[PDB]
Amino acid sequence: MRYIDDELENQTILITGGAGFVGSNLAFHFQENHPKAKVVVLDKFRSNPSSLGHFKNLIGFKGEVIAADINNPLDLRRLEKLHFDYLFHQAAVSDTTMLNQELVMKTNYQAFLNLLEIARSKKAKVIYASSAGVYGNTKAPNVVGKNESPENVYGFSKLCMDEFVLSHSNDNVQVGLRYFNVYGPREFYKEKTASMVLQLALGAMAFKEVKLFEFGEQLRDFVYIEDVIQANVKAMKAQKSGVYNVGYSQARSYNEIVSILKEHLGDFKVTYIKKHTQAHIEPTILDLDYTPLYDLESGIKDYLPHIHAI
Amino acid sequence: MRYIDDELENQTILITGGAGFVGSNLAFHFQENHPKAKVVVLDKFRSNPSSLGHFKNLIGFKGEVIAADINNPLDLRRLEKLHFDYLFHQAAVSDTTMLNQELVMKTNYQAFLNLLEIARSKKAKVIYASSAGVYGNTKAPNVVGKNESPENVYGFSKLCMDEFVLSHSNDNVQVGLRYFNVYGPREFYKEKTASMVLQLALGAMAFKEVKLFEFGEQLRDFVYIEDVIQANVKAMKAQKSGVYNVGYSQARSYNEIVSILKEHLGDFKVTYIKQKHTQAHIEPTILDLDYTPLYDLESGIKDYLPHIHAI
Amino acid sequence: MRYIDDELENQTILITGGAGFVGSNLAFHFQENHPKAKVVVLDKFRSNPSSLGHFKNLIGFKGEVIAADINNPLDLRRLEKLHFDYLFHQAAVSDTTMLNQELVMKTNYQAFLNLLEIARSKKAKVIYASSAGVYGNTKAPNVVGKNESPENVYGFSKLCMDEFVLSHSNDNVQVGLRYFNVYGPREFYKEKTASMVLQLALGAMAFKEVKLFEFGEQLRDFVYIEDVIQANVKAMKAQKSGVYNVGYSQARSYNEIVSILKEHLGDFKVTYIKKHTQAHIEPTILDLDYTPLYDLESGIKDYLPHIHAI
Amino acid sequence: MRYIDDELENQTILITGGAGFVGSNLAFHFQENHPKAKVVVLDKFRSNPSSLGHFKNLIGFKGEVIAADINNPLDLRRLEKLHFDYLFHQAAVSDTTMLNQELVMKTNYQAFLNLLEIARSKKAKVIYASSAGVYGNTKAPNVVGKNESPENVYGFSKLCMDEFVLSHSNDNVQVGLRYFNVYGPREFYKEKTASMVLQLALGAMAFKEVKLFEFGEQLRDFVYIEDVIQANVKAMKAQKSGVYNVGYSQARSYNEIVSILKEHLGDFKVTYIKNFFQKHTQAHIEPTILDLDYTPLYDLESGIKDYLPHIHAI
Amino acid sequence: MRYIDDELENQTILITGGAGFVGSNLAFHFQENHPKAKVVVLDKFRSNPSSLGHFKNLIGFKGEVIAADINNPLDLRRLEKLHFDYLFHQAAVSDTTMLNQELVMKTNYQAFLNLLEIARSKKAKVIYASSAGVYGNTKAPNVVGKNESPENVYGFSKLCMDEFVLSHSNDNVQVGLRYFNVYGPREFYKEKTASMVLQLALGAMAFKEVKLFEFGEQLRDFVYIEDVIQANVKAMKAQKSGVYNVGYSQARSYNEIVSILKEHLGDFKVTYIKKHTQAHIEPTILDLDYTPLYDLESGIKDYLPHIHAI
Ligand SMILES: NC(=O)c1ccc[n+]([C@@H]2O[C@H](COP(=O)([O-])OP(=O)(O)OC[C@H]3O[C@@H](n4cnc5c(N)ncnc54)[C@H](O)[C@@H]3O)[C@@H](O)[C@H]2O)c1
Ligand SMILES: NC(=O)c1ccc[n+]([C@@H]2O[C@H](COP(=O)([O-])OP(=O)(O)OC[C@H]3O[C@@H](n4cnc5c(N)ncnc54)[C@H](O)[C@@H]3O)[C@@H](O)[C@H]2O)c1
Ligand SMILES: NC(=O)c1ccc[n+]([C@@H]2O[C@H](COP(=O)([O-])OP(=O)(O)OC[C@H]3O[C@@H](n4cnc5c(N)ncnc54)[C@H](O)[C@@H]3O)[C@@H](O)[C@H]2O)c1
Ligand SMILES: NC(=O)c1ccc[n+]([C@@H]2O[C@H](COP(=O)([O-])OP(=O)(O)OC[C@H]3O[C@@H](n4cnc5c(N)ncnc54)[C@H](O)[C@@H]3O)[C@@H](O)[C@H]2O)c1
Ligand SMILES: NC(=O)c1ccc[n+]([C@@H]2O[C@H](COP(=O)([O-])OP(=O)(O)OC[C@H]3O[C@@H](n4cnc5c(N)ncnc54)[C@H](O)[C@@H]3O)[C@@H](O)[C@H]2O)c1
Repeated sequence: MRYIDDELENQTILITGGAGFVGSNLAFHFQENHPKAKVVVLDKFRSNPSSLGHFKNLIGFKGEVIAADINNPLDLRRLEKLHFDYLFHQAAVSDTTMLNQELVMKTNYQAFLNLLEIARSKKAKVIYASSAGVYGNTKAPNVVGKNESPENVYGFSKLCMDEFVLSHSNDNVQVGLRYFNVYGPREFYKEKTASMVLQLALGAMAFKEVKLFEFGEQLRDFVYIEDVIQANVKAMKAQKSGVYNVGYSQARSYNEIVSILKEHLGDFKVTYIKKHTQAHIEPTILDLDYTPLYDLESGIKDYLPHIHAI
Repeated sequence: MRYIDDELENQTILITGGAGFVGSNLAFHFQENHPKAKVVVLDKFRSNPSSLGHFKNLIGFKGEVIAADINNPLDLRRLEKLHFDYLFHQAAVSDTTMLNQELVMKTNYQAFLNLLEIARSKKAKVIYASSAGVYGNTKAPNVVGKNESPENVYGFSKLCMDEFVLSHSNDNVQVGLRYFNVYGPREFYKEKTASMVLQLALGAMAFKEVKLFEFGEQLRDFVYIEDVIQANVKAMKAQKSGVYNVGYSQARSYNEIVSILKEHLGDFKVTYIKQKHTQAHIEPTILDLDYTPLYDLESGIKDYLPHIHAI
Repeated sequence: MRYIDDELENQTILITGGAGFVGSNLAFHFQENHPKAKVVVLDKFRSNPSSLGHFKNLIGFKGEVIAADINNPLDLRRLEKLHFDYLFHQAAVSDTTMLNQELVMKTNYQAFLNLLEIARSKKAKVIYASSAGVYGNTKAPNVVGKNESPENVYGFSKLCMDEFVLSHSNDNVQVGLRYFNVYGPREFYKEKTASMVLQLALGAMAFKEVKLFEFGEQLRDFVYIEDVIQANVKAMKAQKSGVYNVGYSQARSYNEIVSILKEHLGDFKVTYIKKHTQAHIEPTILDLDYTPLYDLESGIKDYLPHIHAI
Repeated sequence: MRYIDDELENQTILITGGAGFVGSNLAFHFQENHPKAKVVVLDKFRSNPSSLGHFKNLIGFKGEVIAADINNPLDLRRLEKLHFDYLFHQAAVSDTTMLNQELVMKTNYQAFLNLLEIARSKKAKVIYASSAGVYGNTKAPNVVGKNESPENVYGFSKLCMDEFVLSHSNDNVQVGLRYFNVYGPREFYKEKTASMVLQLALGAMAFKEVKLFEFGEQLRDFVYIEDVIQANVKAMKAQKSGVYNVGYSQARSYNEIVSILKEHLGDFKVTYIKNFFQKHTQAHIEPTILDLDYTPLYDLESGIKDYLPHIHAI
Repeated sequence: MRYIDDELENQTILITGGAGFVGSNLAFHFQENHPKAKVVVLDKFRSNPSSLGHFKNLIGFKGEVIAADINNPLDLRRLEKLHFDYLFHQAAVSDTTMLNQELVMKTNYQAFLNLLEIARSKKAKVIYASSAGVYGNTKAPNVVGKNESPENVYGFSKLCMDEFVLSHSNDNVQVGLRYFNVYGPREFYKEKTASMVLQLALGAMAFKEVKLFEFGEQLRDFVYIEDVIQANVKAMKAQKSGVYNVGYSQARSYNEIVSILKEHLGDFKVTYIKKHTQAHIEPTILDLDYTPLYDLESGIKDYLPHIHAI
């Protein structure tokens, strides 16, 4: 479903982290909705921890690929040969093994700045993925510009990306997107770091039993992969730089998932064991015409068929 | 046997992966059939897993060699000094130890793109080896453009090669060749990844007994190394880019091998042990490259068998 | 609190080791006190030993970051793209794991010389951190120019920094600052190498018991992080190169800390187990208008609230 | 003993693998016989397998050395600063640990091509060491151009060197020399890969007993290090590229060594051992004589005789 | 004590291996005797085997340092930025762990040639350290040009240095100095490879007992560090290239040390356990005006006070 009535006729779209969850979904959206645009996906491609990209997420991709590591000078230098009109920077490190603090900064921030430089020279608009992690454990709703107190390097690295584009808001049109607990197709290969809806839904379908921490009633703003996609494409029409929250702007408990899940998968065991996010989405709507569809229900509904692929 | 009535008189032919199975066979074909052409073979040469090229496969080669690693910038930069008219890209990674996903892509795809760039600048026609692996476990017959759902990185990497040349069909004349279970001389050093005909034929000749999975009646389109060669040389007359299936277009069971094998090696034990089906849709290849495979599993096993006797 | 009535309006301030103790504190001072100045922090960012920088020390930073390793030619080359007016070189190696002698010299001295070269070309004033370690075990008070007999590589490396700027006092305005046992907020992540006031105060607050070597009456010139900050900002108005001692110029025993500590945290155990520094601060005062506030008391007082964050 | 009546007065001679057996002997020959020529020896210098070069082989060398690895771009780039008139490429890998196939090709062939390129640009004549290994187990006599079927990478790599210069016979004057079982002074440090005459003569002198495979009557064309030297110096007057066999052109059994050896060292034990397993080499030397004026002296006898005094250095 | 009545007023002196024994002593000589000259010391600085340089040997150095590895292209390339008038090449590998043959050649010879190239371009006179090791076990006296049959790589590498400068005697003024068993202050950190006078004198002062091989009456030409220094400074006035022996030209047995030692430290045990060098110094005297003072006696005498620093 087109999110902008632009043909993107002779445009070249570069998606880094294209073998990953959002990157691959995004690449497919353009493939199906703007068949005239050139979609080129770039990715390191699963190093095994570290990069959890996977060719399985690109199974029906008819565009082109670039096997590259954004930290590799040679690869970046070669990337300058490519003429692209847009850059959707989705490539980053898996929080799973985010051990070393210096390395998370290298690939999540340092590498980013370099892509910014290349995009600016090519006067290609930039749309990048930030994170709701920039807020750390602060009071919800989470508003951009307020209480961004990361609790881990990964969250901090993302904050640095934003603090940078904000400081350089006129170097080029650069739009940061802070995602909040995204779920949907193609997140399976993120392994243990795949969404809880994917986690729960799978435990239910498998062991017919599902584990969940202390009452699992903690609230997270779950945004469906489709709305995240809408955000990226809407963002490419931005005539000014900025960083926006991108969630459904409605928090839901892990229990409500289990619930909406039972309402589909029937009943299952709810074994326990012994933070609050909600996207303030106003400016996003205001600036990007963003308008999320898919609440946890519409989301879990649309996603569930794929989850059945067992 | 000439597959094109061209002399290839002052042409320089570059064959990457020339120390490997098809590359070495190909190099010899040109050597014997187009003696006027300059055949230059390039290869990393067996690193031990990884590259399974082997000088034994070039024992009677009178042309020239280039010891190089296609992933090595210095080697590639040095390769630009060479003026070649054709590039047969056969160099790739052994599915045997295809462990790391990032590395398969580096050498099978990234390295490929760079060769593409060099060939284009030198305006040298490109003929490269793809794989039937791009189809994964989909319904046979396998048609280019349909149901290409790789199941492993190796298959995917090959698909990326094709998806690229198709997107750049006018940058230069680039012809991809999707091989299906190739067998024939010089595949011995591929070790455990050598064709089943070579595997079975050897077990029979040795232990007089042969193992084989669940009834071994699964069908594979076995194409003899000679037809693969025909495909490459026919492909060098292509005036347009494209990717083609290259098999015999006739599936055969592992049992039919055992059969055609007993019909030669006499009888032997058929021990078993406890979901794919390939068959090349070859129409476009015929149509575009004048490809016409000879050698059915019988003619193939027949012609191959004498060499297999070298024990 | 402004330490100079300069607006620093369109100035760019580069702080290396900005993710560390003094660097992060310094970056915040400029942020809060000279909001018009551009504060750019650079750091390797904790490699795990080695670099003990930590994003936690930059939690409220609104300026920009540079993920870089001063020993990396590529990073340094990229750094030349940045136009900065001042360089506060705080980046150095953690004495904790200062094992290899060659490596301490590389990052503490060799890397320093290169920054000197870059700053000189950019005609940017240089203010760097030296150490009271240059004096080794010599008679106190410790006077710059006298009895600088390092006892370890780290101390020596710092000495080389000074012996160099002194030899090149006219290449650019380069000011070295020899710190003496600094304490205060944001030194927690220095782990085992964090100040004794932080060490003792934590043992007291936790185990209600505190260990301390042979009578712990050995004297150290403890200087509060705030005075160190005063020193750096005062130093940026220097019109001539030089190296200065920066302490409170008043030695205090580890017992006096325990004392001033009990006077706050109540009583606690003083278990034992079986060098003398005092900054000669005259020239510093004379040349930089340096005037330390915060004695061990005012220091421990102001610091203690933060230490309570447990 | 001069092998050419040329003074080589202001010539610079570059010998790669100069810390090795033939390279070091060669460097000494020029030192003693053409004292006006500049002899510069280049070598990696024993990495420990791999490179078995050793400073002991250059003990009386008054010329100059270049510590370099021919596979190292930086070293090769620095080598271009040197102006040399001749290049004697003796540097190669020890068959002893020739494990990895890719690596033998890198240093024995790839590295060679680059030296060829540098020599060509400097218009310096090239004389390189090939091997009788290019023939593998084929019928003797071994003739250049016929039955070159290597059995190992090392032999293949050498063949590639030749197939290349032959394809590029006019790029510069490049002369390949296929050595057959060379023996003589300065091969001791090749360890286990030192000639059988050195091996046997040492076992005899030590344990007074000598081991030897299946009857040890298999024939090898043993060429004395001195004739190899004659070949290189004669080769530097070649006005055309080419690859030549360089042996004595007369095969001898390992027993004849033991024999010529007893005739000197007195008697000793001759213990055998068993474990198709056949090879037979004999250099067809005609073209070499024809083109290089090569004329080998030293039969196994004259060879073992002249060599034996040095072997006594125990 | 000045060894040349030249002021060396605006000269820049580069000493490699400056953190080592002779290099550090040399650097101090110029510091004290030619205060007008710029003394810059370069060293890798103890990697732990390998490089046994140590900052302790530069404790009172007021000149400048360069942390560099002569085998590192980047460091050598950076070194070209420095304008120096003289190069005293003292840096080399410790015979102690001289295991790999290829590596000794790399740093002792290959790295040397590169320094030769840089010095030649800068038209800076070169004075380098060779060794009496070039003679191996040949008949004494040891004459330059005769019987140089090294027995180890280290000795050979040194020989190559000389055979090179001799072949290139007109490329620049390059003077090689073949030292013979040098002893004196600042050799302590050479550990087990420190002079026998230092070894014996320490065993005597400590365990009051001293070990010594087969009768310890083997003769070595022991030259005091001060005469070695005289040789280097006299060498910098050479107007022609050449390689010279630099010893006292008088062999002495290890027993004579024990003797001259007892004559000072009183008596001690002489426990045993089960080559001959003598520098032919004529050409050195003739060409460099070299005239050694300090026989084993004057040497042991002058050195002994320092050895007392225990
Ligand atoms: N819950 C969420 O999914 C969520 C929340 C907040 C922010 N984000 C951000 O959205 C973006 C995409 O996340 P995702 O869900 O797709 O994760 P993902 O791991 O599925 O996709 C990211 C891709 O980056 C690739 N990559 C990693 N290192 C690379 C390198 N050095 N060079 C090239 N490619 C490299 C990985 O292989 C992977 O394919 C990120 O920037 C991520 O931090 C996601
Ligand atoms: N059954 C088959 O034979 C079959 C089936 C499908 C596809 N293919 C394709 O055919 C082509 C060749 O197959 P093959 O049977 O010759 O396999 P092979 O193992 O012989 O590979 C050919 C050569 O590639 C060389 N090589 C690998 N990496 C290299 C590198 N980085 N640099 C230089 N050389 C390198 C190896 O040394 C080997 O000599 C490939 O593109 C392969 O994917 C073959
Ligand atoms: N804290 C004291 O009392 C004291 C005493 C004497 C001297 N000093 C000196 O003051 C300066 C700052 O000390 P600190 O208390 O901030 O120590 P710190 O270790 O907390 O901070 C130093 C920062 O430098 C960073 N760094 C290290 N190597 C780097 C590299 N290669 N590239 C980029 N960044 C790198 C570290 O990660 C850290 O963030 C140093 O030069 C230190 O030696 C401090
Ligand atoms: N019987 C024989 O001795 C025989 C027979 C046939 C061919 N050959 C050939 O003769 C030539 C010399 O043989 P050799 O007897 O001197 O053996 P050798 O062991 O002495 O090897 C010669 C030298 O090559 C040097 N070298 C190896 N790799 C190097 C590198 N990367 N860079 C620089 N130097 C390197 C070795 O260190 C050694 O000094 C070769 O080309 C060899 O293959 C010898
Ligand atoms: N001291 C003696 O008895 C004696 C005798 C004969 C020759 N020599 C020669 O005199 C010179 C100095 O000897 P020394 O007694 O001072 O030994 P030393 O080890 O004290 O001095 C050598 C210096 O070279 C430095 N160095 C080593 N490798 C380096 C590298 N890669 N880059 C930069 N610096 C490096 C070491 O750190 C050390 O500081 C040498 O050339 C040595 O071989 C000394």
